Amino acid sequence: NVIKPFMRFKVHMEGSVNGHEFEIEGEGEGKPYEGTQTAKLQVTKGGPLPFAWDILSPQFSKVYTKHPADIPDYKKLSFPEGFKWERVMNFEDGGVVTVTQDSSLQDGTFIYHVKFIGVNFPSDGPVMQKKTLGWEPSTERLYPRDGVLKGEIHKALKLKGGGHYLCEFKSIYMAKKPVKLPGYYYVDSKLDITSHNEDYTVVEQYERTEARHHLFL
Amino acid sequence: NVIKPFMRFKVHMEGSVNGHEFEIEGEGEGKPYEGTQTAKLQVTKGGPLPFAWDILSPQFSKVYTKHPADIPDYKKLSFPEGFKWERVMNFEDGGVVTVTQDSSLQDGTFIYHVKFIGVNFPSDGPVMQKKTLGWEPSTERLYPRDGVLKGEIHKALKLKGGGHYLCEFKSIYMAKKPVKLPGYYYVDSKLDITSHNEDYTVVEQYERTEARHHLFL
Amino acid sequence: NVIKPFMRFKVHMEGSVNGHEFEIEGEGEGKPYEGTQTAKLQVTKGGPLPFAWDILSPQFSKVYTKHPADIPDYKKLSFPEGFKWERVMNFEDGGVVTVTQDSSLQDGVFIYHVKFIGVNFPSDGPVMQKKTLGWEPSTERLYPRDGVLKGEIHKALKLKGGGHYLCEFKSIYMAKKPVKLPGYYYVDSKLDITSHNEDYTVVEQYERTEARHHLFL
Amino acid sequence: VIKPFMRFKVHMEGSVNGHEFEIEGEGEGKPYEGTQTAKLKVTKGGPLPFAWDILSPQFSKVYTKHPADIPDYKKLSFPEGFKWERVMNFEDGGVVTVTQDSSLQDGTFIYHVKFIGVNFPSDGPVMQKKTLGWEPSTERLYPRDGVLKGEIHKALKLKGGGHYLCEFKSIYMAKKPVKLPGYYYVDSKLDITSHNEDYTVVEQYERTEARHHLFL
Repeated sequence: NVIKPFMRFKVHMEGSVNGHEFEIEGEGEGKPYEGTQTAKLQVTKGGPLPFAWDILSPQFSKVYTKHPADIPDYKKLSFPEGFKWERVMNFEDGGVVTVTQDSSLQDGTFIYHVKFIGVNFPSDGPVMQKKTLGWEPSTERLYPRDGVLKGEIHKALKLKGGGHYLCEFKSIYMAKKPVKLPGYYYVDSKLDITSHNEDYTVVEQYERTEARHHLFL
Repeated sequence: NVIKPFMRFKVHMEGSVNGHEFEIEGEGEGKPYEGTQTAKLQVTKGGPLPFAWDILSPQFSKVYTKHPADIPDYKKLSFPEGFKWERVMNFEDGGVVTVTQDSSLQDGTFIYHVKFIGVNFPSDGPVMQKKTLGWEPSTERLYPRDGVLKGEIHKALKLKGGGHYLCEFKSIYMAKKPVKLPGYYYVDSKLDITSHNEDYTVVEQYERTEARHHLFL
Repeated sequence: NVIKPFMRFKVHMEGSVNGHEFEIEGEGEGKPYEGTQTAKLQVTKGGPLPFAWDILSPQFSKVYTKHPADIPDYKKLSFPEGFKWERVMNFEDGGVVTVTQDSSLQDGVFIYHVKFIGVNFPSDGPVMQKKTLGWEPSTERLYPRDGVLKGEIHKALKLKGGGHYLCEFKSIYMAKKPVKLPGYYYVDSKLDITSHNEDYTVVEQYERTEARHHLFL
Repeated sequence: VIKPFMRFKVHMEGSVNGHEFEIEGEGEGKPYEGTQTAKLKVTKGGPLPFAWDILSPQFSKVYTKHPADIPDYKKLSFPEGFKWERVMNFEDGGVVTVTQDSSLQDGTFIYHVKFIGVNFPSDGPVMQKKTLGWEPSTERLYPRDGVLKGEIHKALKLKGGGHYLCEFKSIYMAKKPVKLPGYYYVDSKLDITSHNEDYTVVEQYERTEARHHLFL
């Protein structure tokens, strides 16, 4: 309206982990108002990836998040111009990533451009040894700051022997024009790898994602 | 069974913020299995406090948290012996607190000993200028690690002229005897300052707390 | 042997700060063994830059660092194959940067390729308001870890008026073939902007750089 | 104040991983030559179940050698004195805050220290006592918020070889207005000169000097 009850997107990423460059191409679709989507992703360059696909999986779409009527939907309101998002990921073993992303809309399909640099992963750690088994579901804490929208999450990857490998997300969401800002609130997400080929050069994903107030408010 | 539907506690804190020492005495009570409680705190030494009361309020009782029967209640199970808890608080402007606490059971009443060293608060910041107006409610991500329980929270204090002052909590919970650990889960909390005297040398608090799975699990 | 008493280098940077992309091209030269070098940089895309040049200056060459005989010069020994380096920069106001870099030798001229994503700079901060006036000289603490060379530095940019805007550097240096690693030691650096055009689309740099043991060793 | 040789006395109350302890000690040195020694006894909660090295830098930067062109903020603060505070961030999650009062009583420095260290892995170098002293270090200092601050990238040496890393952040606060320095460095080297078997008695020596950057 311009955001419709079902939209597709196209995604191009250029990325690096521990000096190893790579490029990924993909597409996706889902229900902006219900907060459900999928994506199919292809490692078009730099593959097969010598590290855990899981660290990339959350870089591939928060326009698709269900909102109640009283929490302004900053991300949907940014369109048709759209928004950019940027991120820091801090892993507990020193691994650090920054991400920068541009989200725009062309003939009613979203266009995603991602760049990703990851550094300081230990060579014997769960990322470069490929010991991660998916993300736990997560809860983001968001609020307005500095005229834009910010949010953070304590996330966790599951580990082969058991246990968790932890990572802190800090995100910034920046509309390409003035749009109404919401207050302090939460977004729940559960991202799954629904299927993949042997070496993870083709990967399909599913995310559920919904905004809400704190349950005691 | 040892933890009864209604339980009282007493609390003793010795603390320091920015070189300035203080003591606080208090008491409280509520319902361990419903996850509600209240408490009255009185500043016995080093009052009136030259910093925001808000940074101390969450150091005054997680034995009182509603658990569903499928989430092992580590803290309740630790009694009669009980548990210790420790914490890091990282404020966005450099302020850092560590906290160490002892929780025991004495004649049917909980005994709390707290010690608290906070450092690096800017002199013109919201803590030392007492510009804070209570915490948002909050959600803690917890998980087992290193034979004990740990949890983190992205918290925030409301700011006079509007805005938020952010603070990350990391907590560690240590039973004094072997007790069953839980898995990956959350805890919702809302702490309110229900009243206070003019210079915050006496303050009443109320907290609601509940353990649960992620909403999409 | 392959590293001569005087060498030139060429550098290509693709960067982004707070969603805003740019390219920079340049060439330099110095004396690898004396630890002195200059460079001239030109912004070829996304100019004039909407942020402080100073955050870019240290991404434009530690092969040019003086080394006593008793400290293995890992960077020099990596050649002719060369080495990659990577970096986290953590600014005190929440600005974060990751950098990834490739360093190779082509016809007796060093070739540098650099990518740079900076996120989460406050809109009114020293960086986006261009209020920085060069770096203090600095001392890096280095050591072998995980089969590569790592080093960290507490740096600071000078501010208009007085004062400092602080920045932690963490760096990883990865030789492209097996080379002898040094032990615990330091590197002193002083980087200067020797000249610049009106809008920092053309800028020249000088760095003096020396390795040494701690003065009391 | 400050005389060419002064004594100090120190009382520490600390906690690591929920285990409390008290320590008592005395020390002496040459405040203008930046050398000093100390002798510490664990008076309570010993033998300590964690590595002594995390405690050793909490036992005196008045004894640091200053060139004449860098204001000696800490010396100037007397007889009133200063306080100092610290955060220690260990690469494996261990965190400490430290708070300290330094005052001059009857020609002798009196030190009160409090220390809460938390979040050390049970299987890590601190709680398994696998450390072997600090590397020498270089601290970066500047004025900020009307006081003096400095930071350091420090490292404990490890049994099987290697390093256990720790960032220090210190705040030094004079009890009266005194002249602030600008941007400079402090080198230090702290040694454990002797200790009894289970570290209930320990002797340290530290050499410390302020300076500009070597290229300045």
